[PDB]
Amino acid sequence: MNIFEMLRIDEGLRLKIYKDTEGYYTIGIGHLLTKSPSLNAAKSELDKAIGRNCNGVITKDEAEKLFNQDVDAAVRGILRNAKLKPVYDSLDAVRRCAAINMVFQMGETGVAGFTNSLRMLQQKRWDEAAVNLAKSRWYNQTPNRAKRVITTFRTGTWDAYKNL
Ligand SMILES: CCCc1ccccc1
Repeated sequence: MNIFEMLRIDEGLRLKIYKDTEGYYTIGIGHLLTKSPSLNAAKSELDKAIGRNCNGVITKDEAEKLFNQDVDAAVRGILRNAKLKPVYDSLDAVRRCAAINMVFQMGETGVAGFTNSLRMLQQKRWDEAAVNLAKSRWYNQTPNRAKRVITTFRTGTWDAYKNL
């Protein structure tokens, strides 16, 4: 398992514009297009992102290119953030994937506010971190995905993903 496989499981792959769990226009492997309720605005964002007139549909290659960019952006967001970088650098490789997954889903500023969990992770208090992480809108709104990511932080293994 690696971060691409993990997020491909969590986000799926859809080649036509769809609405994500929050009702926002998205495409590909969880590439958010816009939070605007306008499908036309989403199509404009899509065309800008891909560099051609897509009329709301892309190829698998194009989806994977956006996904490479989005993973890259999540990692860079972590490395540029003074609250996230030290915790990330303290983690092992599997747990770094759980970190990237959260930043991919919620964005860097969002995650950077998880202050108590960040501290417990930096301290390697894994069961405590897991308990704290579940006390969140995130866990309540996407509990199956949150449980996988939390298990990944708790154990430092891919046990929650290997069956998938
Ligand atoms: C709950 C914070 C998880 C995290 C995210 C980004 C970098 C390190 C740890």
